[PDB]
Amino acid sequence: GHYQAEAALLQCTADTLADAVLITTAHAWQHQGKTLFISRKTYRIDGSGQMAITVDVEVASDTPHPARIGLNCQLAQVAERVNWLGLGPQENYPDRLTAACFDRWDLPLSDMYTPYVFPSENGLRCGTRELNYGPHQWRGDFQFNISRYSQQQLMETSHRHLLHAEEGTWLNIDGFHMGIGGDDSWSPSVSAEFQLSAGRYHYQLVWCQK
Amino acid sequence: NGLVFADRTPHPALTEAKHQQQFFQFRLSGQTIEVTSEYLFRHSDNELLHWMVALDGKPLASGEVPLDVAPQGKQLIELPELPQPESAGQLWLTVRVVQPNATAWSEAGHISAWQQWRLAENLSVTLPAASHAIPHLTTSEMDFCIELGNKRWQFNRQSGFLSQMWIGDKKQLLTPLRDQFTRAPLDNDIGVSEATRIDPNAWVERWKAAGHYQAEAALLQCTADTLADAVLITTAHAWQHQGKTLFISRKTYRIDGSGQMAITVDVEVASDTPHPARIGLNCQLAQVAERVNWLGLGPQENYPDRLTAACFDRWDLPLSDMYTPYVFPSENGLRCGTRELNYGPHQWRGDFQFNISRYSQQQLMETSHRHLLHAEEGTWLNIDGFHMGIGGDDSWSPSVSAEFQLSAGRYHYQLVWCQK
Ligand code: NA
Ligand code: NA
Ligand code: NA
Repeated sequence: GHYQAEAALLQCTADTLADAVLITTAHAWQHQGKTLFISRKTYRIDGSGQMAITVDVEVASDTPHPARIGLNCQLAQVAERVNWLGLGPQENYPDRLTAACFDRWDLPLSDMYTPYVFPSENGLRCGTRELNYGPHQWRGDFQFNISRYSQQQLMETSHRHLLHAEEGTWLNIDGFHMGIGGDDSWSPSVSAEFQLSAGRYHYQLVWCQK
Repeated sequence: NGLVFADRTPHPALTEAKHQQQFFQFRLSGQTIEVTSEYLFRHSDNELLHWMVALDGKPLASGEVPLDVAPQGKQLIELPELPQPESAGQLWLTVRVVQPNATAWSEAGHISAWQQWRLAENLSVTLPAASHAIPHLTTSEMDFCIELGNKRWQFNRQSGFLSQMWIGDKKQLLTPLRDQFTRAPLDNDIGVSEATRIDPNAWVERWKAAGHYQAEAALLQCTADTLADAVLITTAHAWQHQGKTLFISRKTYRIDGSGQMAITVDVEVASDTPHPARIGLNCQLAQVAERVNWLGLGPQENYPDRLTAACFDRWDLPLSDMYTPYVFPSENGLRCGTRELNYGPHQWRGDFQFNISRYSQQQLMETSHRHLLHAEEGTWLNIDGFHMGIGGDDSWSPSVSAEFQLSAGRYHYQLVWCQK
């Protein structure tokens, strides 16, 4: 039920602090009575404009290990360049990143999409500490991909030429992302060390305007 | 260098050896347990399999099946339909091979083999009924204090640490709750290094040279905030040696109306400092209690690279059984994969490793022989989010495998401290 599980709100509170507003949330993703995931978050918005997002996820030990643990959203902005401090310049995944180098990379948005003839998840960059897109900056220690194509359109479309740019920009920021595998392509080939099997996961992000 | 002490009392390592050298191998597929014999000549004619399913330590179902396996052969055992759990949590299957009859070498009832698997887990979604009580923050120049009934929490604003806790008029701490990144070095940490002939490559010497044992905590931040139903303390410390920042620890402490203190810890480890022996907290508790009760791996001492023999269950031992009397004293008695710990009035919950004893890490590292150790006032508690492997491939060069070194750079753990 991973693709169809719906978020159920458990808690959503706000507190005013000395120099910040704290939003605390908790969600459960359920499928036919079974709780697959729990997400607990705090968002701390301080007097300097920065929003600190803290995320703690629980994954049911008996559910198949998830493909990723992260956030996504469709940004209204369509910008020309993507600038990041992380691994690159090319697409890299946790079990395929040795060739990537850590540095300051700046590419046109189109290079952040890999035109695989059969469309899929693509264009991830790992080990990223800073991401810049238009007025937005995200900081932390994350994997990201960024394109005009939603994960939904990608999984519903069977040929790259049938893809259409969506309004704005789809951003996927992952704390964790499963390996891609490839020892073969007819049986699961992602190695145990690259499967998201730890049960509890923590990542944190700072979102601000630069 | 023995698996047993000179008087033939076992070291903890002996049980790891016993488990790994088992003559029966197990796989689980759905309801089916597959048992494989590693005997070459004998049939399993003195063996029965005991199985037990427990929910976070509470027995749900159990049974017996006689083993009937040819040498190098296999046997399939179909578990019956299990009654579904009544509450949230993780179901665990434990199997044990038992010898019903005495032999020339063993007593009737001898356990020769065991194995555990996680079964269904049902995650807790139902929020606890919101307590009516609200804690109160008392702010002064030197302290943040939180009160709730007979309970009081004191945070020193000069140091940044929980320096004291009161239940009634009784102090609960002899030493402030502080981060700890070192251990009393094991024989494997030391190797052939000596005061008169330093081995710069040994773990203990890298830790010493980097200033791990002499690092001083510098307070970066200490703030307090009142929420609707809780008090929130935020701290940040930098551990430094000779102007070099080794570790940074950022914490929040959330105390609510139920008197539960939620501690969140986030640690940065400088990439060019030798990987630390542990990432945890420690304090000297005022209480000395008779029993230690925990839900986690046990019953014996187990470390991250030596815990395959340990089983997840509910364990209850006298305090003295939580100290391993190695003739050369070192870090000892750790239990890993622990979700709940109980000692006197205290309970800690989370996902941690711990040791608990009357000896500080400082005394263990300064004392060369076990008979020279003295019980200190109260009880020393080390609770680790992370602990380095112990190694042992040899004892004269670094031998902790890369996957058991604390090299991730950033670490997160979380604990809830409450009164039982
Ligand atoms: Na597709
Ligand atoms: Na038998
Ligand atoms: Na010692």
